[PDB]
Parts: sequence; C-alpha cells; structure tokens
Amino acid sequence: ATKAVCVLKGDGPVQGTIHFEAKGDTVVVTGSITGLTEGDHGFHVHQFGDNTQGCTSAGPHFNPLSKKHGGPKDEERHVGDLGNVTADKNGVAIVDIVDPLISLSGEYSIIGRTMVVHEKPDDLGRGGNEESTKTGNAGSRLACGVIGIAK
Amino acid sequence: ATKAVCVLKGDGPVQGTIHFEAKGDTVVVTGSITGLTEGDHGFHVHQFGDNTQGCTSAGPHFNPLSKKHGGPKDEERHVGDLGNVTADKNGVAIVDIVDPLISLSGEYSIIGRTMVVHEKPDDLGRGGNEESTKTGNAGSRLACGVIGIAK
Ligand SMILES: [Cu+2]
Ligand SMILES: [Cu+2]
Ligand SMILES: [Zn+2]
Ligand SMILES: [Zn+2]
Repeated sequence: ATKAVCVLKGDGPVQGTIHFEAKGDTVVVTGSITGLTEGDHGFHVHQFGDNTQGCTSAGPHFNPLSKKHGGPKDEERHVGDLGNVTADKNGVAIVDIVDPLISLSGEYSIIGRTMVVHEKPDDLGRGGNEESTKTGNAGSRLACGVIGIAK
Repeated sequence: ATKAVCVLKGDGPVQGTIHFEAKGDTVVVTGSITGLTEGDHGFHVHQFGDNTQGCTSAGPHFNPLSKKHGGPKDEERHVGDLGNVTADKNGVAIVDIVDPLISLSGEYSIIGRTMVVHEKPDDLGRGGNEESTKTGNAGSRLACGVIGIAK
C-alpha cells in the first residue's frame, strides 16, 4: 500500500513511468509516457502482473465486479479503466488522473497488476458493438508494466 | 494473492522465471534461472516494486519487523531472506523453496516487491561482521523482477 510505481516498456518505442499515491479513498495517478502516435490512447489496468508472454500475459481489464467496459466516469465501468491519455509532441503526455474506483487496499488493489497503454483510443463508456462493451476498441498494447510498491 | 509470478530480468545476460504458490501458511517458490555461475547466489525479496532505474531502486530486503539479516531457516532474519540459489556447471539454478514467512495474503505479502538474485552467496547473516547482518554480503544484484499476481 500507499505510493506505488509502474514503468512502462515494450518491443516498440513506447516508454513511460506512472506513479500512484493513495490520497484517501482516491488514487492519484501521475506520470509521463513517451514514444507514441499523437492523440488519445487507451489506458488501463489489466488483471495480471504476468510478463511471461510480454504484455499479453496480463489478460483482460481488472473487473472484480463482473461488469462492462466504460470510462473513468461511467458507473458502468471496469475497475481497470482510466480511459485515454493524450499525446502531443515528441509523442508525449499527460498522466494526471484521480480515481474513486481503483485502489491498493486489496480487493480492488491494483498492485501486482499491469498498467497498459494501447495503440488506439478507447470508445470509453458509450459506443461500439461487442469488443467495445468490454474491451475499448483500444487494441494493440505497446507498453506495459507490473505496478509495484514505492515509498 | 493465491498465486504469483516474477520474471527475473537483469542488465547482464542473467535471467530466470520464478513462481509462488500460497499452498499453506507456507509459500512454495519454484523456478529456474539461467545466466549464473556455479555457486550459491543470494536470493532475496527486496521491499520494493519499481526498478524505475534498475535493480537499484528495489531497496533493501523487506523487513517489516526491523530485525537483522539471516537465513531462511532462521529465527532472526528478514522476511526477505530466502537464502542462496546454487548454480551447476553451466547455465542453471533450480529453485525449490517453501517459506513460513512470506505470503501474497496481505501484510507480510510479497506482491508488488522485487525478487533479486545477487552475485555470490548469502552467508546467512553470521559468517563476517557488519553488513552480513544486513545484506548478508551475498553480494550485488543483476536480475530482479517485480513480483506480480498470477492466474
Ligand atoms: Cu486494455
Ligand atoms: Cu538482497
Ligand atoms: Zn475495460
Ligand atoms: Zn536480508
């Protein structure tokens, strides 16, 4: 608990460092991401901290509340979803988010979990068809990292 | 926290994959490691999570009860002490340990911290003096992984 970090790496040029700090009931997520394609991209916490098959072994979005996929904002959201980060350039940006949903407090604690940044934007809470409604239509994950304590 | 994995990456050619199964009020740690040397290698859970700047960043052996360094077997040792991993002739280490002190469970939980392998042996807190008592001497890093939650 309290104060955690995650370093985003991949087989592509995408890298970043994200920090997470509990500020009571909420988690403040900050950081930089670089080496991207300009615009918004899918930013989620994927159920496992497994790097045995790269960013694939992470699996789906952490949803301990069996639900569907949305934005940070929808009630109908996946604990694991934090929406989209926006890049500009270089092909960098912006991580500052405050979440009432995720944690590190157990049963909804996001540590030992993987942080992924996808290669396309999230349809967030609304839009698509099947893969929208539990995925984002974000797609190819180019960087991921297991979330670990810090202090 | 009923299962975990760690992917031992290092900045040398050193590497392995270790598995943790909460099978009792005992955690059974399994795996292999390649890259090594011969010999016993220090094998320890360093209190922290990100390698945001290498194996350096992991800090010191997780010691919640501010005690001194020792061996697995011991009553005066860090939760982080798992001892040594002996190597071969070439390439491999075989890890087979059960530990009464770690867990994934909560508290003394090792999910989110770092699994490190050191050059040289851990001479279990007493062989030596001042640093033994700490580090174990068991010498230097170069493969570490953030322990994460496993399917
Ligand atoms: Cu995702
Ligand atoms: Cu150590
Ligand atoms: Zn989702
Ligand atoms: Zn120690």
